[PDB]
Amino acid sequence: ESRTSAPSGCLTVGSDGTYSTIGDALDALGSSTSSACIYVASGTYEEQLTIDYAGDLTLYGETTDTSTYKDNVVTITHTISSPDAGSLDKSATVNVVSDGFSMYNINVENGYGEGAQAVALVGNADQLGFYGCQFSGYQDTLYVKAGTQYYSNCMIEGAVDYIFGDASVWFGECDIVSNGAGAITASSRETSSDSGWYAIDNCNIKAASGVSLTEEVYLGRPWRVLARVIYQNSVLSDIINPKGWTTMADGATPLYYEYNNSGAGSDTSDREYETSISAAVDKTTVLGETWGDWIDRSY
Ligand SMILES: [Cl-]
Repeated sequence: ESRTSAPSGCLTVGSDGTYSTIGDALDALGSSTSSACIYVASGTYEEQLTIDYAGDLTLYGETTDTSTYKDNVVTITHTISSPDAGSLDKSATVNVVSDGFSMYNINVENGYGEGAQAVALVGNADQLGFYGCQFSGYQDTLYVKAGTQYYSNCMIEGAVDYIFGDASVWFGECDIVSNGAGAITASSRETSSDSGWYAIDNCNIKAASGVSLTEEVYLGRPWRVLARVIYQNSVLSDIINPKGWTTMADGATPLYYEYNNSGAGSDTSDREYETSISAAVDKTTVLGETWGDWIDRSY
């Protein structure tokens, strides 16, 4: 589908919309628990946002093709590092603390670059769905902090711990793009009672164009001692170090898995820190039995 005007009932943001900024449309929602939506027309929006709406909010970006992130024309950008902002969350260009939030075809970036942690988006709520979005940074790009989250046909770009936190999160058909040496995931799963996983499924892991990172990228390292991550049914380019995984938390006992991956970085013979698994995990394991209620199936 093309989405070139506001879907039914949505507030409009843009040069020729009701609101000039995304923040103004968010503010206009006020204190309601009704479901709502906002359509954002093409543009670069220099804004830092907290999504804390009480109801179920959907944020749609304009695009000629909703099925991909590649034609996105809406970018939300802001630049600050966590040392300057005061916390990881306060560094985020977009901070999602509203359950049931969905975002379609929007690009989110932190323009800080290499040198310190600078979050593009923090997901800190349950039943979060992201479809055809881009998330760009260097260190700590995508803070999957907590809650059940689903990313489909997204582009996640970074270098150092650029998917990190304790969300239970499923990445499907995403392009995961390294723009520097480092570990892709940094799960903070920390106790046995924590039922969370990161699952990277039918994804494509590769270098950013123009950057040579042969064997300089790790699938992950453990931010806390019980980090749990599986890469399955995915393509891994030659960026992946033969060891696969590296270290971080002292005394870590990570649960790190690979299943049915292909590509030049998919040879497992020299891996370290892995555990055997005989089948891929499913979304019921990662997100719970109710995932069919909130995930956009039609997408
Ligand atoms: Cl919190």
